[PDB]
Amino acid sequence: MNIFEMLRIDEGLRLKIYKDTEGYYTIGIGHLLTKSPSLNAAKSELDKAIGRNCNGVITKDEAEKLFNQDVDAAVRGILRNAKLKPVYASLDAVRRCALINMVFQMGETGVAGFTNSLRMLQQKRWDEAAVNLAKSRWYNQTPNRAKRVITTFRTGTWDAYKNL
Ligand SMILES: [Cl-]
Ligand SMILES: [Cl-]
Repeated sequence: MNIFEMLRIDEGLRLKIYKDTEGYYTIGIGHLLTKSPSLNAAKSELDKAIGRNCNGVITKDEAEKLFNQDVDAAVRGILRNAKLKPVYASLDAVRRCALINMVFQMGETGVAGFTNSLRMLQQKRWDEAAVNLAKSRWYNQTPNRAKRVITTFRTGTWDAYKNL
């Protein structure tokens, strides 16, 4: 299992513009287009992202290219983040993937605000970090996904994704 396979499971793949869990225009493998309520705004952003007139739809290759870009960006973003870098550096491989997953979903800014959880992961207090992570809007709004990521941080294994 790897970060791509993990996010592919959590985000799914849609070749046509769609609304994410928060109602925002997205496409491909969880690639957010805009928070704006306008579908045209979304269509515009899409064309600009792909470099062609797509009229709301892309190919699997295009979706995967966006995905490659997005994962790269999340990692690099973590590495540039003063608050995130040290946590990421302290974690083992599997757990680093859980952190990337969150940053992919909420942005570096959002993740950076889980201060207490972050310190717990740095101190390797797995069970405590897991309880803290769950006391969040994130957990209440997307519980199934949040549970998979939290189990990953808790165990350092891929069990939560095994059989999906
Ligand atoms: Cl809460
Ligand atoms: Cl969910």
